Amino acid sequence: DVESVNQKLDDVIAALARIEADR
Amino acid sequence: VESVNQKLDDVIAALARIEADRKNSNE
Amino acid sequence: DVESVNQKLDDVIAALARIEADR
Amino acid sequence: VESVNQKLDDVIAALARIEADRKNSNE
Repeated sequence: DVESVNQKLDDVIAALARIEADR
Repeated sequence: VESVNQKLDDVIAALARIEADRKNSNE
Repeated sequence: DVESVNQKLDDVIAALARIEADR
Repeated sequence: VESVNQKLDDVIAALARIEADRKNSNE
């Protein structure tokens, strides 16, 4: 559902933040 | 606070930054 | 809607594919 | 053919590969 989609996107956004900080 | 749509736009923009950084660095 | 979410995820997956191929 | 949920799992896995590659390379 919408909650599950939101929660997976939150994981996606945290991984993106780590990747960009590792530049 | 962010909608699904806003999060997807954030993901798309972050990937655009990563893609440019990797492409520009490999030169 | 669900269609818009799917279409944005398709853009996300294409960008990921380019990033990984640029390794 | 892929659901939203399957696409999100694909995105999460691709990011895990990118994250490991960048972290391991910076060493």
